[PDB]
Amino acid sequence: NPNYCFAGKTSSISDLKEVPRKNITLIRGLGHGEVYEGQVSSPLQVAVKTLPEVCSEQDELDFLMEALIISKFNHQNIVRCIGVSLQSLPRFILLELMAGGDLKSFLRETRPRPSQPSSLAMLDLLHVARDIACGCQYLEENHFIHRDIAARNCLLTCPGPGRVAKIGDFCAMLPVKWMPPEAFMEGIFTSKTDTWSFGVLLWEIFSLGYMPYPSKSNQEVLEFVTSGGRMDPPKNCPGPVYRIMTQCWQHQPEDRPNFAIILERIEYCTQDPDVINTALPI
Ligand SMILES: Cc1cc(-c2cnc3ccc(N[C@@H](C)c4ccc(F)cc4F)nn23)n[nH]1
Repeated sequence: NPNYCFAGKTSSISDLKEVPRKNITLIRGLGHGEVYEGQVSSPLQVAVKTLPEVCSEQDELDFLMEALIISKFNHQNIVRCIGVSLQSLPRFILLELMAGGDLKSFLRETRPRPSQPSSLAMLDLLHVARDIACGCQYLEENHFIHRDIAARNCLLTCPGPGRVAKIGDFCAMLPVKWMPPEAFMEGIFTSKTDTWSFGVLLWEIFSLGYMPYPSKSNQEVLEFVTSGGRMDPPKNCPGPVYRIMTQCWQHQPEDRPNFAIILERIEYCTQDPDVINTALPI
């Protein structure tokens, strides 16, 4: 019944590809509604996001809206929507399977150790950062504000070389630690509010999945950031990369880069041997 607009065109539930329910098979649980690995009847491998049957009426419309929103993107750095199963219960959104999993656990689980000497290098992190910036620029070019850019909301196509990172998810619960001053004080959101969050995600990537402001509470962060406090560089983080983070966290939004420039700056970093030859901490 409710419709939705993006890049000039309005659409509704009717435009979603409704796949029969008996053609969908679940398998293993992947994470928390919850997400399952699935199969659609060379059969097609999918992820299935479920809406719990025990839920309010508000929850279902939020769910419906998400299928519409994700179905409407066409970009290689945003997880594809395969289809939906809304007419049988529980309701399903079918999504591109991302064998690399969540970006945060990936960083946490593949951190170099004497076990995995160089299981990952500086250049691999920059490529992950560029990928998400590319998806964010597409969002920005289409006047869509994500509001929750974070490693926990990014996914990887595979574990090994050639992995591609894509955006995969859309009071006290607000992710304060990823929000610029104008977001949490005034509720003002812009493409520049996504820019701030991307800087934090950038800290997330180069810290290899450490929680931001590791010893601060949400309120301490709110007071810290307002007073002009910013995070220190991740361990061993190259200066050119840290410089992108600090520019993303400029206090006035008009002084933060748009995503075209951020993309431009990340690519420049990948052309700098002193950046890409820096060893990750073990
Ligand atoms: C949509 C999709 C998810 C996977 C996948 C593949 N391996 C995993 C492992 C955990 C996971 N956790 C869930 C809760 C999740 C994490 C991050 C995110 F951005 C979205 C998301 F649903 N998801 N996951 N492939 N495709």
